[PDB]
Amino acid sequence: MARIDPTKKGRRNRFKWGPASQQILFQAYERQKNPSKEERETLVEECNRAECIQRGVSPSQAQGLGSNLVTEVRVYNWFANRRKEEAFRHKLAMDTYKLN
Repeated sequence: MARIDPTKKGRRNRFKWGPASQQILFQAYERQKNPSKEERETLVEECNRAECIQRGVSPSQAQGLGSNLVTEVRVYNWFANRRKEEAFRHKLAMDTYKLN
């Protein structure tokens, strides 16, 4: 009984970002720090491109990644990590370790 059922989302295991993908995330940070539109929408594409290459998946089906599909909510998540990585510690101010 009880069962494991999805909460919402967070750090899914099957999902990875990826090496090139880290570069992608950083080179979003290069441009824009308040994720407005094109930026992010771009970012998902940019990323999907970089991810599909790791699998030799067709560009016109880069989302075929499937298992590790960089959907919007993932990118939304990472920026919403970064600003929370502030917000937590920004409120506590005694919690440099144990995840700011």
